[PDB]
Amino acid sequence: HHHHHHMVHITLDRNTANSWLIISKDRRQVRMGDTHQNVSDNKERFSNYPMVLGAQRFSSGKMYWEVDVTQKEAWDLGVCRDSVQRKGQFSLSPENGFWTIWLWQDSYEAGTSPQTTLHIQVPPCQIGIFVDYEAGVVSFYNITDHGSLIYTFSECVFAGPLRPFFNVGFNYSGGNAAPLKLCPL
Ligand SMILES: Cc1ccc(NC(=O)c2cccc(F)c2)cc1O
Repeated sequence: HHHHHHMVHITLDRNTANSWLIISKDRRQVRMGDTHQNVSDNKERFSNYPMVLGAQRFSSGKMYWEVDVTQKEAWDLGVCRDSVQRKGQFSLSPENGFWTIWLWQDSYEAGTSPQTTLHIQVPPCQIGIFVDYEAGVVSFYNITDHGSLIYTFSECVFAGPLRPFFNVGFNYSGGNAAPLKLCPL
């Protein structure tokens, strides 16, 4: 792909983070803590899952960023509406305002309803995410495999401003402690 020139500098929004997440000083890395991180509760924080939003809001244009997922067993990545539900149980689906892929139990899937199997021969260490607001497109790329396409959501109905979306996953296994990192341009 040739989307690299739409690169945007994404930072994480502490106020949206689940209370167990640890966001780095530069707001470019996040990992699951082993305990509550001593923050107050608020209506923005994801309560049920280890999720956080980027600070940036997009309502037009073309945007590209990359995320490092090295040595994680489980994660969700993509974009979501600014107005997604924060509290309680929900599924990641376009009907609920999410355009995401994930890793879980050694398989990769797109967050359609129901979920779609992905075909990845080279497990990615970094994921590229491209959003074309006007076209209604969200695409995912395997940076480890020379930028190969993973999945395209098309005919997207964003229905509001979009925010970068992240889930570091639980760490019940002791094998999923590694961070998500926003990679440099
Ligand atoms: C299911 C659910 C609903 C609501 C809340 N949190 C609050 O309403 C809240 C707002 C301001 C200060 C505060 F401490 C809490 C957490 C939840 O998990």
